[PDB]
Amino acid sequence: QVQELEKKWYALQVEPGKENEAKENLLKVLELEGLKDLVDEVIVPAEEKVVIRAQGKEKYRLSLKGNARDISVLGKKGVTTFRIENGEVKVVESVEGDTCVNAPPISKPGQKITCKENKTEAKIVLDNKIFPGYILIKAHMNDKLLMAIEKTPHVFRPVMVGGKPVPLKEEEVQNILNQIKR
Repeated sequence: QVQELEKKWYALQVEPGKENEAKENLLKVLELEGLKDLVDEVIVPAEEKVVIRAQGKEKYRLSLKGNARDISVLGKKGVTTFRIENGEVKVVESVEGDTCVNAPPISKPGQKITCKENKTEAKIVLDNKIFPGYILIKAHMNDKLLMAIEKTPHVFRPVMVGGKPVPLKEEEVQNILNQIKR
């Protein structure tokens, strides 16, 4: 037991609706500012979902986590079937000429698979209904990290008392994470 220095959880107030962007911006800020060693985790307390569209129209909005589901939609030319399983999305089959059948599986918010020939698509998004305007970080808090957080594009500070970021116990994080699962 050496790097015993524990990182704690902190809640970051961020632009509502831009929580994923806030996370990706913070990740890049940490890289630039040389702060990655201080942070073990950055999580958006929101459920990951798969949005399936066909000809620019939403057909399904499903939980990314689940047993293993196939979904077929009618497109411009025919059927695209998408598979959602082990937290990934890929195409089983589509119309002739659709290269999306060989697209690597996607799993992170923002990613998408586009079947250009059939005009269907699967996109991974976050459902920020329960805890909008927040990301969570597990970190060693200090002055440089605090300041870097406040200068990250879609981030507006940690929850603080007297300028001191308020740590959340493991239990409370698990709790809110259990509310974005249930």
